[PDB]
Amino acid sequence: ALTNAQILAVIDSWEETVGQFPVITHHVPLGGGLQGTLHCYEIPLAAPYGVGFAKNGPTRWQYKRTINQVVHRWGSHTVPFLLEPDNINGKTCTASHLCHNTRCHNPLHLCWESLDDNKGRNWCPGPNGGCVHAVVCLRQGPLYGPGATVAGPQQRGSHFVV
Amino acid sequence: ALTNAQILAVIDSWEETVGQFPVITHHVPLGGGLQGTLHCYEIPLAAPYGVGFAKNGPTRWQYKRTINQVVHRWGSHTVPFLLEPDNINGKTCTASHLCHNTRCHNPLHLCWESLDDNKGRNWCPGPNGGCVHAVVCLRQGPLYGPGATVAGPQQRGSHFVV
DNA sequence: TTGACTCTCTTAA
DNA sequence: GAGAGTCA
DNA sequence: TTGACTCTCTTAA
DNA sequence: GAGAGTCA
Ligand SMILES: [Mg+2]
Ligand SMILES: [Mg+2]
Ligand SMILES: [Zn+2]
Ligand SMILES: [Zn+2]
Ligand SMILES: [Zn+2]
Ligand SMILES: [Zn+2]
Repeated sequence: ALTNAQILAVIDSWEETVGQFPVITHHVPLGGGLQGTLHCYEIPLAAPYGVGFAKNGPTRWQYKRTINQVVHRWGSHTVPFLLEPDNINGKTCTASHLCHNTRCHNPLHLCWESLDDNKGRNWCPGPNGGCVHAVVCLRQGPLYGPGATVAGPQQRGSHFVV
Repeated sequence: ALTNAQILAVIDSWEETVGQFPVITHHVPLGGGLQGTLHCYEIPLAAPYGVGFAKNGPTRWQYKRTINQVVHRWGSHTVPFLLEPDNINGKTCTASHLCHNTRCHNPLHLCWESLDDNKGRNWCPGPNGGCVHAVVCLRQGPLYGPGATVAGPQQRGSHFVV
């Protein structure tokens, strides 16, 4: 809601509920042939999810609170960032999973950045393989690697140069 | 169905027409602080585009040829790959710009790969900065870099561990 | 047979 | 990656 | 008030 | 990143 006190109250209640989600250990590639360990706080697969939480899509949830008799609702991962600018360089700020685990609501696994920055973490070599993200990755992106390209650049005639 | 010879004829007419597009010299980052040069063959901004070409979206075009009274149409960047497999690992193959220049139709700037592989090239450090793509990038991805993350992982209480 | 428009769709964040 | 409505 | 569902939308490849 | 329709 409008007041900083009301916003802090929302964040604290969210943290308390999410803090009771099951903690699931995930071992992850860091890059550079190294492995690390993350502790994700995972929202349940089916109702009930926790006080204030409801599922609006296969892997989408919302957090809802009644303030001054009004219902206020947010994307379930956006709540840690309610005091931050909601845009940057004219681009919408999004909740971005450093653990690449959508059910996880651990705020120590979330950052707040453009959708492009968010997406790009999928291909990052990781914190021990050359990550240059200023807010550092927690793991190598799941899509990092050589790819599976079917056909490379080619021409039949002699009309083109690189 | 079009024969292999007929498909080759389509590819040849496409190359003939694209080869007459304006050729634009672009200086590009290669990674590792080096600069290189790419020569893009750019479809015009407005009609007419060239024999067989028409715009179906702001940055989408199609190539059309009529053979034995039947109209055939393809995405304008897909024609170089008409003799290639059209899927891999259960994923549809897409035209992927190594020059990241959508108007460019230079087949030496295109590869044929999954949409995930395609997208991921946007963040690649480049052929002189650590690219691991098996079909190597021609340049550093336009979105490579530290990013512009607004807020990092954080908690107000002590409910969480990383 | 061809050009120049029109429309909607896919994917995974 | 999002917002919002329908019911109980 | 709170829970459990429903729907469509945004972005940039 | 795509496929397909209309009109002359
Ligand atoms: Mg993400
Ligand atoms: Mg691309
Ligand atoms: Zn997590
Ligand atoms: Zn990173
Ligand atoms: Zn090009
Ligand atoms: Zn690359």
